[PDB]
Amino acid sequence: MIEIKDKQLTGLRFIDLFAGLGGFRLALESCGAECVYSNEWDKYAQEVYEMNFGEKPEGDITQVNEKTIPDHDILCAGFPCQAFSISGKQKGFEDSRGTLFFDIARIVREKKPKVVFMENVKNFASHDNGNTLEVVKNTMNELDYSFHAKVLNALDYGIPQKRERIYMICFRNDLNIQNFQFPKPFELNTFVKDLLLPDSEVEHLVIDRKDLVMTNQEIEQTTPKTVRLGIVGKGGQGERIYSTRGIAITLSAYGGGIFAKTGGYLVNGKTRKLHPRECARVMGYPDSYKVHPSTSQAYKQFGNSVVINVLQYIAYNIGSSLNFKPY
DNA sequence: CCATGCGCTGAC
DNA sequence: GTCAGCGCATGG
Ligand SMILES: *C[S@@+](CC[C@H](N)C(=O)[O-])C[C@H]1O[C@@H](n2cnc3c(N)ncnc32)[C@H](O)[C@@H]1O
Repeated sequence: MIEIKDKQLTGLRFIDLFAGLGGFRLALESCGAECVYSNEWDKYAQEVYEMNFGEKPEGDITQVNEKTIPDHDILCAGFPCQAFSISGKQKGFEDSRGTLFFDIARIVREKKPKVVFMENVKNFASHDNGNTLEVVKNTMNELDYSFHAKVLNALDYGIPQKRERIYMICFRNDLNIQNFQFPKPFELNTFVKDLLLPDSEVEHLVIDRKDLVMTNQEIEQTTPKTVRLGIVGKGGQGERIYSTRGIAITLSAYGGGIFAKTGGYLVNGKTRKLHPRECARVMGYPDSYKVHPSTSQAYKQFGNSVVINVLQYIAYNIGSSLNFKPY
């Protein structure tokens, strides 16, 4: 994450829905805001959350009475994406995991917060010939809110990872906000090679296979893109090997293959996958965050999360707009 | 719960 | 024609 000197969100309160590891919480707290409610139903995720923030989140949002939720200024939500991802079956609103958006709407109707901040995958903007996004935009308009949305790539904000996502920002109409803007991209200067741990600590992740087929030579200069060097098996998800002089492929939660969820890399002459701590680093988390003792739950949690740095820039811009009040 | 072989879609 | 994907399916 980045250091913020000008704390634009001092005095404001927020709630953390579909909490996970708390990526939305780290970002907003660094800007000066205070968290007054959290919700998440997974046993293992509630354990890391409590380990790091000192509180246990509430369970199943579909059966929580929206009137019991505390007053707040900003609602945060990185809702489920299996029903919209290009890697799944694309069932959309027909999917039992695809209706969570209407629960958010239910809460927004009652509490009427100043800002709604949401995140989902890139395919969300294209799904069902554009109907899915129009449905979300019209619902927010009907509740008396404006709608701003755009797809941003993590590699343009200083983190070496190809992770394209859609961010949706909404302001209550009586506030009359007319100067909000998404942050501007800058040049990348850090690469996969600069975030790795010492060879001694990662010996156990090395994989030596006999069907390894190199198809490209190692590159001699760094570059802001994914560079594939070789393959194992039939070359499907989890069987592709990349260079550490380039950037990392997007991390997943339920992925398979011998190099599952992280992908494989050529390091000092050997091929291996990433360690949980290196996953924390490519997601923008500080070395002081404590990970789950179970390696299996840790990879799943990081693959479902958000890049901290990108949210910090967006949150600062939300505060700047709220504070501009001339006579 | 955990590990790993798959097979199709979207955007070039 | 080439390449990537906060995923699915089945074995123990
Ligand atoms: C995909 S993920 C959010 C990650 C988070 N932004 C981060 O780690 O920083 C979605 C999370 O939502 C939880 N979830 C799914 N359905 C429910 C219901 N109905 N009630 C509560 N929580 C739910 C998932 O377990 C996941 O962690």
